[PDB]
Amino acid sequence: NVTYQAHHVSRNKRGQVVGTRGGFRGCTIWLTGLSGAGKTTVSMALEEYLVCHGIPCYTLDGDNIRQGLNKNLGFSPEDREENVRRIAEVAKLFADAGLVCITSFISPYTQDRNNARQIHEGASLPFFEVFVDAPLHVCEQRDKGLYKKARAGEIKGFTGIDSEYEKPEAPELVLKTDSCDVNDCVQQVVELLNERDILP
Amino acid sequence: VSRNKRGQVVGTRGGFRGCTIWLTGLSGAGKTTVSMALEEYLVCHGIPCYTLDGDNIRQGLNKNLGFSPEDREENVRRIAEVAKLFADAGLVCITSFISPYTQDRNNARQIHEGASLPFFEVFVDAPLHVCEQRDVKGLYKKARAGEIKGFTGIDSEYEKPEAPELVLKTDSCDVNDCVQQVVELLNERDILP
Ligand SMILES: Nc1ncnc2c1ncn2[C@@H]1O[C@H](COP(=O)(O)OS(=O)(=O)O)[C@@H](O)[C@H]1O
Ligand SMILES: Nc1ncnc2c1ncn2[C@@H]1O[C@H](COP(=O)(O)OS(=O)(=O)O)[C@@H](O)[C@H]1O
Ligand SMILES: Nc1ncnc2c1ncn2[C@@H]1O[C@H](COP(=O)(O)OS(=O)(=O)O)[C@@H](O)[C@H]1O
Ligand SMILES: Nc1ncnc2c1ncn2[C@@H]1O[C@H](COP(=O)(O)OS(=O)(=O)O)[C@@H](O)[C@H]1O
Ligand SMILES: [Mg+2]
Repeated sequence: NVTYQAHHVSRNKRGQVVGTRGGFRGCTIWLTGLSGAGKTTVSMALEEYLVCHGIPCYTLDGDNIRQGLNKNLGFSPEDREENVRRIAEVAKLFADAGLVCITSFISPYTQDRNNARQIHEGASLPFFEVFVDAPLHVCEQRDKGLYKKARAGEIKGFTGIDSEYEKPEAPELVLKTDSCDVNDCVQQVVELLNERDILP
Repeated sequence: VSRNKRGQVVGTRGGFRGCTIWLTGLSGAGKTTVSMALEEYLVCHGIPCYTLDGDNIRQGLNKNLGFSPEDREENVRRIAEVAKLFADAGLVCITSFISPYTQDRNNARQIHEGASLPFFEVFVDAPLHVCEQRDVKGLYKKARAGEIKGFTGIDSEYEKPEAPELVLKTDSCDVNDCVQQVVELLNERDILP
């Protein structure tokens, strides 16, 4: 017996109030990829760039989320489904609020990344899937603690070893972090945000 | 990026004002009414905010929860964690959930205060008979007809706050009277200029 309550404030007014030299630019930048591939690195520099150009944003990192909102979830397929589902719902509120939301979660199931997109596109919010792509071995020698414990059978169902990572087929962007610079990665994301009319 | 750097790019006129106004009270007490009219004020005055309403949130993030003691605990736990992210992002976050249990509201507080973010517990306080009279959604009559079990105030409990930052007597005040009480507490804590 739950029935929806409408807001009094439109997106257009929100974009007037949040962003200086306004225009509503609420969206979500969804980073996806193996552990140690470069998602958090890339998302924190993107957040830095954005704040330095007067564009309000927040970063939701799986690791951070997973000690607060999702502290009660593990790494079974079903928990990762629910991990991703909740954060898709959270990110949708941030883009609806007027902010560029940046997420950095492994998010290893295509079905779940597509659901996250539909949550946004349904609500007429732009959703940018960015594949952060570093070869497994590169991600592994970058590690500290986890890959080692996982090869020893102390972390069961670890993405890339024991559990599969499902690659996006045709994302908005692929970031080759083994051959690409941190600033260069960030610039590519900005270039995308330029065309897609988020950054002036 | 630091909170200080956020407050110079988020605000329409500078200074970090991230915080959570947390409304608690009976069904029909006036939570949604106040929060949305409060959301209207803050926006028209150049202050970015966002309302998280228990009914809307239960359509999305919290759609896999019902009204058991434990589910109400999880409902409130999740939105407290979300509200601390909006706060930390520099927005004034307005939540309006029944949040019937004092243990869970104190937990939502601790979540915030342990991140050094302001938390204002606002008791929206109309007695049951008043809320029942209004019965805006037909829920009280349905509850008393035996069509809804464990309804707050009838077959489950509401636990009143012990040290709220603000009580609003919606039975003796009008919407705007109530909105202004809120703003003046916000003025007091340098959230609103
Ligand atoms: N272009 C790049 N992008 C991201 N990380 C890089 C890059 N080049 C080198 N690195 C290194 O790779 C590591 C990236 O790890 P994280 O950002 O922590 O990965 S994450 O995907 O699990 O979030 C950092 O230690 C960083 O110094
Ligand atoms: N079994 C595991 N698989 C992958 N990551 C794990 C596992 N156990 C712990 N972790 C830690 O959790 C982080 C990833 O969490 P998420 O991005 O939240 O995962 S996701 O698959 O559900 O999206 C990793 O970077 C790693 O530090
Ligand atoms: N001062 C007041 N503040 C808020 N609501 C009031 C006030 N006076 C009367 N009301 C009325 O009481 C009803 C409260 O219902 P809701 O706002 O929907 O309450 S809620 O707590 O269940 O969210 C509304 O129809 C509202 O117009
Ligand atoms: N058994 C019930 N008790 C109270 N509210 C209910 C119940 N069933 C449906 N509702 C509806 O759901 C709303 C309560 O949602 P919340 O604010 O999210 O409650 S809370 O107790 O878990 O915080 C009420 O406004 C009412 O519309
Ligand atoms: Mg309500």
